[PDB]
Amino acid sequence: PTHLSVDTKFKTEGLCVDIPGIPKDMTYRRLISMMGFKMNYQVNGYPNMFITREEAIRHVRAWIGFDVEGCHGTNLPLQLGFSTGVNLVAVPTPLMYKGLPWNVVRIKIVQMLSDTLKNLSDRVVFVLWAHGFELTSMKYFVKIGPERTCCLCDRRATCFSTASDTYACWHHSIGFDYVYNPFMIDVQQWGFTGNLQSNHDLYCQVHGNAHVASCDAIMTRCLAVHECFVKRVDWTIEYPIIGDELKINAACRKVQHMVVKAALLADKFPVLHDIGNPKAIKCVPQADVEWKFYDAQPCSDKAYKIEELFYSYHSDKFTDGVCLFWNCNVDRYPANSIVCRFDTRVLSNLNLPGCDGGSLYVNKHAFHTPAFDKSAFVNLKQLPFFYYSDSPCESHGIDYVPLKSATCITRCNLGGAVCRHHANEYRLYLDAYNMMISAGFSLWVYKQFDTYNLWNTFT
Ligand SMILES: CN(C)c1ccncc1
Ligand SMILES: [Zn+2]
Ligand SMILES: [Zn+2]
Ligand SMILES: [Zn+2]
Repeated sequence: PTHLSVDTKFKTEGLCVDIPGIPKDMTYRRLISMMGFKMNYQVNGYPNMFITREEAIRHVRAWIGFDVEGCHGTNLPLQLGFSTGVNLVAVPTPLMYKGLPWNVVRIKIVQMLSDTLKNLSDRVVFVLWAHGFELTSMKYFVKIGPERTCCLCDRRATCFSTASDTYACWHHSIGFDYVYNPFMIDVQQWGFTGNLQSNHDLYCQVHGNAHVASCDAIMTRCLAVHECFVKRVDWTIEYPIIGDELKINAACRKVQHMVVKAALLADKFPVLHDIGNPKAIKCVPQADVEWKFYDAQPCSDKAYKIEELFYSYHSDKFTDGVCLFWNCNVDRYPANSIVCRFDTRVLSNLNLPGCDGGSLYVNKHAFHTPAFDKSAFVNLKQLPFFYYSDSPCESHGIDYVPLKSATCITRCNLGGAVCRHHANEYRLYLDAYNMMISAGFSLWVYKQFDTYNLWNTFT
């Protein structure tokens, strides 16, 4: 059971207003045929245009919410809305475009999907709240057939050109006019009571209904993300590497060790309360401090209430020493904290739009993160950049320009001249740090944190 059987039943109740008289008894096989597509008993990697919820979750980066609204059905113009915010008007003769024939509309569809998806995925998954017109409009911009490769590279083909009779992936499709072998899923098949807006609004107040097709497209994809990543969480699913994943993850581990090690040296806390991942390991294994772990899985819905994490009777006194919240999203951090909190607003190929202001961060695994809130950090301040090292000044074994920096906290800089080793290590650390910040991570610390207190660890 890898793909969705074409013989699976499709509930058509949601289609009977746009398609009156539709048979109650319906399979994907018959629905695809009714949409104007012929599959010809083809065993060539494309068994069904529709996919399972599990295959959709594996291809979340490909999700594009799609809705079609009747402007006035062969005689009337159609408003095509995408979760990218685009609205196109197709005539049969929040970006709003005036009515144009299908031959040009399809060129715009390929460009939009190629630019949105080339750095995210090898395919498109149209996320629907199917009522009829979206399904019957697909024959105007979609071509299907055997799985193919791009004419300019080894990636699978996602587009087709009637001008050249060739195929292309999202990276090589300039001037292409047809979406080739797209995938789709109808959220309405999952068993919901009531319309799209009533189900979406139960979990999200960020997406409104400005009564246009792209608003419905956005709501559909949001609802789909809520069902698959908020109320249902699967951390076993692995996602391909598409950017700086390994460098970001390595940088996170380097920054964590650096910051915690310096906080322990500067303020000598007798105890550290590590709150978060149940599989966490001591990030500063040589530190003197009493290390105490508290298990909390990543919150994917709302941020944890500090009252529930701490109270209800552990040192019991979290007020003693320091609290470490490394990607443990809480509503209001205590004043004695070291915090790393992912900023959901960050634009990147790893961070996809989420539910209720939250975002879906996809780096090896998928993590829906509650909306970033500046008020969570009222008892803390922003952690400034610094590099600290007590390692011996010794080159061992990359050309050089002398480093001068007030934030290179080393014996050699204390002594008036940064050595080659600490300058190389400083520049590597500054690069790792910048990578982590640009990925969306933000660092916060207790207000008494002062790097001036690190210089006296060189005596
Ligand atoms: C030396 N000094 C005043 C401090 C040491 C550690 N934390 C804060 C202040
Ligand atoms: Zn290509
Ligand atoms: Zn929403
Ligand atoms: Zn040095």
